[PDB]
Amino acid sequence: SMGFKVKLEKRRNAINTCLCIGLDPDEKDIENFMKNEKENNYNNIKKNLKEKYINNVSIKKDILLKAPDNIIREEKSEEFFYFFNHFCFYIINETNKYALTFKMNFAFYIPYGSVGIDVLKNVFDYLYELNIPTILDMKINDIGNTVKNYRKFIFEYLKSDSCTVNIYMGTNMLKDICYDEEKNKYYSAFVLVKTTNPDSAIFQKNLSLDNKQAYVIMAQEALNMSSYLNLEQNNEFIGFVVGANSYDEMNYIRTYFPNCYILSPGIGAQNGDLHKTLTNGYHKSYEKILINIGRAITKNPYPQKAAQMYYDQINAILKQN
Amino acid sequence: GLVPRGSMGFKVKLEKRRNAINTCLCIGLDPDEKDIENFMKNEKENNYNNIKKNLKEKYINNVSIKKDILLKAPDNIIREEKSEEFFYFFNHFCFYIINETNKYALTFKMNFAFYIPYGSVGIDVLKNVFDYLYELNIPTILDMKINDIGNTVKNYRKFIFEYLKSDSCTVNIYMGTNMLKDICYDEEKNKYYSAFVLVKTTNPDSAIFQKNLSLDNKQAYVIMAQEALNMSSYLNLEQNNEFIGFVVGANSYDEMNYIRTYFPNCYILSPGIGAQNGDLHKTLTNGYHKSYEKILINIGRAITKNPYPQKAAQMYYDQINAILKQNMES
Ligand SMILES: O=c1[nH]c(=O)c2[nH+]cn([C@@H]3O[C@H](COP(=O)(O)O)[C@@H](O)[C@H]3O)c2[nH]1
Ligand SMILES: O=c1[nH]c(=O)c2[nH+]cn([C@@H]3O[C@H](COP(=O)(O)O)[C@@H](O)[C@H]3O)c2[nH]1
Repeated sequence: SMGFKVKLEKRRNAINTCLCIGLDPDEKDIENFMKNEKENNYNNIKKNLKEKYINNVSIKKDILLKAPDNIIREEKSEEFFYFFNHFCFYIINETNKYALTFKMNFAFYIPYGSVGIDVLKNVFDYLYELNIPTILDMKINDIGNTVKNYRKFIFEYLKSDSCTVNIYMGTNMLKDICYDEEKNKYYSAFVLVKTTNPDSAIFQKNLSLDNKQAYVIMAQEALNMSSYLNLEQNNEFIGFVVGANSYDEMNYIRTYFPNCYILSPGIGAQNGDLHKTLTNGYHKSYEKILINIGRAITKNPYPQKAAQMYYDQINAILKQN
Repeated sequence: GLVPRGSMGFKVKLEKRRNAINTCLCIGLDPDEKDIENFMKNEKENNYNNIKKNLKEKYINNVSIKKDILLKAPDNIIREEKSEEFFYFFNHFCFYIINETNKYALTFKMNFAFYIPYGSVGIDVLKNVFDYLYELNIPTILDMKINDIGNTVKNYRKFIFEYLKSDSCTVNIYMGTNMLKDICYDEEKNKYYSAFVLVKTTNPDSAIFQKNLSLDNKQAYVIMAQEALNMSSYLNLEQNNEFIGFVVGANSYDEMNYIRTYFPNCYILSPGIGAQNGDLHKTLTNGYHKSYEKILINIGRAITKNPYPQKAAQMYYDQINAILKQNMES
């Protein structure tokens, strides 16, 4: 209803941060949560059950509301579903007060087949109820007729606020991601611009047009497409993914597209330097520089304290600027 | 000297099937909501003729997900299993297309995008479709254009190659080629897998990065093709009977010619004929290789939206084969 641009601004006004918490649970995370809960008499699951919005998830709610002892004995074929969903609710419950947005990477929810997609749906439902801005990190790409299916999955079924998109095929795909002509609906996306992987230079920097490196050409074309679609007129936007370890490019992008929205993964697990990243990407409307932190929170044995410290650090750095 | 079903690299599986059926037709299975709806409507009007034929087929008993539901009488689904109706008709539409057309297919390509928009239910269908194709021993491609950093992309590898047991998938390597180490190789199991990387695509604005960006007067698509091959060599794929190949759009004649000229023995997958109207003779000729399986021609909607998909598939098979013969007798 309000539009992601407005959602982000309003939440930033309430919580005064740009922390984006990544929720990418792996098999080990789920297995560890199960083992740990069994050893501590299900303390975190019990807390989850006292939360109000658990009552508003779409998929197999009755299963999720059952006591763990009973799941294990009477609904054993749902055990993985139950512990996977409860791990997610546990992370969200422990950390949401510090989060401007949550980013869920689709790759983590698919490798078990359908079960993880039911978890992902419930996670999006839970975040929707909590009014927390969401990002689906799926790096979608295809021809127009095909990508409309991703638009439906992401923006209609999950009701995500935004997604990540790989526009190497071209920018016209965005017309079938960020806009629904039939319904007059508009949606936001972050396009891959400069990524964190060690060999990112190979195509993103080493290729060029008119003495500008590819990542610059790609950012400008994404903005051209945003203008064409009139997204910002409709309280939505196309933004850029710029790796937290990519200081020169972050500096270049913020200088040359002064009011762009940037999503920056790669701090914590991948060594990115938080001070340098946030400084090079800084904007006074700091929802425009989302700092994504995943494993440094989700693989930390004290996730609430980990989130708090990133919140506190970001806010100290934001203050300097 | 005989290898059993599932126990050989994709290079070998493709070669063997190409020797068997002598074509390069790749049938695309991309069912949309209209297709599923229309299938349900048509079956309801004809007392489920096609579903009952699906139910006769031996390997329907070998799929993993909800056989109890898939094997029910269709009027029982409608009356007694309302919440399973969409799952049942979606899955049966897919089995129907496969049963009707597989004898003409060198490979089936399933585009992930079509299986995800209803949430988990389409992933169950997708899993059953892959299980069914594996039982029939038909070469498979999961068209998902996956990309991420290595630690994340391993999850797609698990989904595609371990869960679905796909033979291959499509990959977008704009992030870098190092991601391929986590897709085409599993270091824990020492298993190798095949992929097609995006090189030149069919969308109208495909030149904007693929042709406009360059390094030293080589266009991006050429550099990306070369870097993919360099990674294949590093990973020893072809020594392990797997490969990294290229997606080159059916409509991209000049690029198809360059790629086949400069990488003579590469594997090419070519979508964009039929519903997207490329010139088949022109595409197949520019991409031709005497080992036909190196120039896969994908046809999806022109078969799956035809009311007689078996005959549509035979017609494309025959049309392709005639062009293959022209090249063989040139
Ligand atoms: O669009 C992207 N461009 C990037 O350069 C990049 N680097 C990491 N990732 C993804 O972000 C998350 C990183 O999470 P960690 O904090 O756990 O490393 C995970 O979800 C990763 O898949 C990227 N996504
Ligand atoms: O990797 C790709 N590069 C391309 O240039 C391209 N063009 C179309 N497609 C996909 O192929 C299928 C087209 O199916 P139709 O015969 O029904 O149009 C569908 O699955 C489309 O998503 C492409 N995939």
